[PDB]
Amino acid sequence: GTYAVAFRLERGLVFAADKKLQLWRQPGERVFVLLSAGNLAATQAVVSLINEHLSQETDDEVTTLFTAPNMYRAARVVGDAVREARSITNFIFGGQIKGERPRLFQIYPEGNFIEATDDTPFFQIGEHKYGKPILDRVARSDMRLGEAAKLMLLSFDPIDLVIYERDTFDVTREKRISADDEYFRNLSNAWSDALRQAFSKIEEFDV
Amino acid sequence: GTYAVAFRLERGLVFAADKKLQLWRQPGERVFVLLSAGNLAATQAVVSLINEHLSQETDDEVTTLFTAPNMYRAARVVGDAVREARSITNFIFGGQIKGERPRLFQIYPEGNFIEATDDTPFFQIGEHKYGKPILDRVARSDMRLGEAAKLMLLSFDPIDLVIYERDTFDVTREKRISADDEYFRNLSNAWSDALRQAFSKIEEFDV
Ligand code: NA
Ligand code: NA
Repeated sequence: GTYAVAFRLERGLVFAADKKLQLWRQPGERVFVLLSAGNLAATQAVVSLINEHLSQETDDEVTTLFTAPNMYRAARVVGDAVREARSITNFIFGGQIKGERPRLFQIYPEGNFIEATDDTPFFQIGEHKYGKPILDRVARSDMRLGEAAKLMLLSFDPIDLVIYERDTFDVTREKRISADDEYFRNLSNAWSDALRQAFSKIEEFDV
Repeated sequence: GTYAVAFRLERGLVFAADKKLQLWRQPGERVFVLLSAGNLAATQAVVSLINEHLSQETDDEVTTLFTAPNMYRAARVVGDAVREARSITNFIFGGQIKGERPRLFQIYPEGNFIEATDDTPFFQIGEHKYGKPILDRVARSDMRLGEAAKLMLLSFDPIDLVIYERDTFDVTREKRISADDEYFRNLSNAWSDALRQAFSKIEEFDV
């Protein structure tokens, strides 16, 4: 049982999962992040299929993550791996390729996918989609990368956190957040206090 | 797929479910509410077993809802019906019997149960336990019955709502809340606005 979440914003992408977060990169050219909610076998099978084609593909017509000209094509690669791993839950796949905006996708068991938009700028995967009502109401596509990360982190209620900045083509802001992290506890405590105050205000309204 | 929730407070009990809410009453003596999250067959089987003993029991030693001297005994009756309906998800059962405080229970598939306390004053049932993180942070046992109802209603994000006032032994405050209810939409809109403001405040805090 795992939970993972990702946000597409104007300033880039943010990924979080409580391994369940996988990274591919060609410096200055392309970056990809895959989040998994499935069991260990399912995750390893999909990753191994992706890496098999990166490491051993003889046919140059077969698209890999490193030959895909755009993120829609890169998403199809992952979808093929997801569909093909069934012969042995959803995934989240995002990133950026040079000459195109950062893009984010949710991939279903059969390899079909939907893309994140400004209207629906985030995806959740896992058995329980923790804090979906809060994310629906508060998440906005013009948020700073740090804001979005804080909002995502509050929905985890272990945590590997990646912030990807637009047009950098590298993942440097990588972070493991523990349950013993005092910063994360102060944020969570403040959120509880803010929720109680928010409810106290809206108590004004009837039925 | 159903969701139901109930709160035990100083001033009484509140029940809500999106039939999935069942009522028994002897005026001035005892009141009982059962919430179901299961399919229609499972709910009807448990209710029919309860009613069978109320309507046809020949053995006076067999405890029914109307002979139970206290709510712990009443909970065991429901637990017996829940366990026995397996030979054809959790339930929530609460109420009050004369001479005792209002009490609230969560009943598991095998008929065993746990009781609500001031520390843990609510239960949720259903496939997805919507808004559990909000309820955990905001719910308090000293809330007014209307406050608790508003908090519960916001977690539904169809809705049959019962408020039971302590020592009355009747259910008069009964209400069906629609998705087209303009009061409920104003409360939900205000909650969204309050959540965004609450998040804006706590953005101050780092990682
Ligand atoms: Na805005
Ligand atoms: Na209080």
